[PDB]
Amino acid sequence: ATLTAKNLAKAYKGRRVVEDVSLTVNSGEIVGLLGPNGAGKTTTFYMVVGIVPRDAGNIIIDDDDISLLPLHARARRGIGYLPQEASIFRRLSVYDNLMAVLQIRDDLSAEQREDRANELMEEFHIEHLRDSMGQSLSGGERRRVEIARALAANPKFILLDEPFAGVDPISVIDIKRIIEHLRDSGLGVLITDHNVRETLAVCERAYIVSQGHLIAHGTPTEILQDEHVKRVYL
Ligand SMILES: Nc1ncnc2c1ncn2[C@@H]1O[C@H](COP(=O)(O)OP(=O)(O)O)[C@@H](O)[C@H]1O
Ligand SMILES: [Mg+2]
Repeated sequence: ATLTAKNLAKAYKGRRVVEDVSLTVNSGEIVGLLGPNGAGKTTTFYMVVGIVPRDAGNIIIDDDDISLLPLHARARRGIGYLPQEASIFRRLSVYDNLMAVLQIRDDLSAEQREDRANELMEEFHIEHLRDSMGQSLSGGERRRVEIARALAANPKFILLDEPFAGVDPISVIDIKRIIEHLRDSGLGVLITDHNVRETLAVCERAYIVSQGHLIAHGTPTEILQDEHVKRVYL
């Protein structure tokens, strides 16, 4: 499957934070959207997800323009989303966190939802934390729970907004592995970070954004030799 955003633009108080941004992610690849803080990465994700209204642009899947679909209908079309800020229910156990999102799986019985919850905990290596409250988890464990939550809906595409934010150096490795596992599973993965070199390593290719503009696209090696890129990090 192919997910495409075309000519996205968004302004707050007239200030252009995203201008003419176009990108694509396909099933079974990891695509980066990388750039400094305030560059417009989250705003772009919001427009793809349907969280904020666009001033301009189109969101499309295959031969289907879905720009007019609300967030809930876009999710049902297979777009999943991991927010930058914490999204875990802090007072709820890891298990209750998953069961809560699995309630949207109208295709499953109540007992198949529990099966799925157990499968997800095993897949994300959090099954030993079944009854731990979200509040008591490390950043790395929290993130594994939040990513599991995002997959409960069964998306074809997952937008990961700074999945490494707030996670210790060590837990970063398992998350990277899980992301690679998602891609191998056939999901299209789109991922943001301000740490270019750290996240670049996990992408097949990446768009670089600065002050609302797309300034380059390429593989990791291409990006790291790109004059327009260097020009931003002089
Ligand atoms: N509701 C809002 N009103 C005004 N400015 C905003 C609003 N939301 C975000 N911004 C600004 O837009 C810019 C881009 O934000 P964002 O997309 O979060 O960048 P990134 O995610 O790459 O750090 C930031 O400078 C931010 O302060
Ligand atoms: Mg952001």
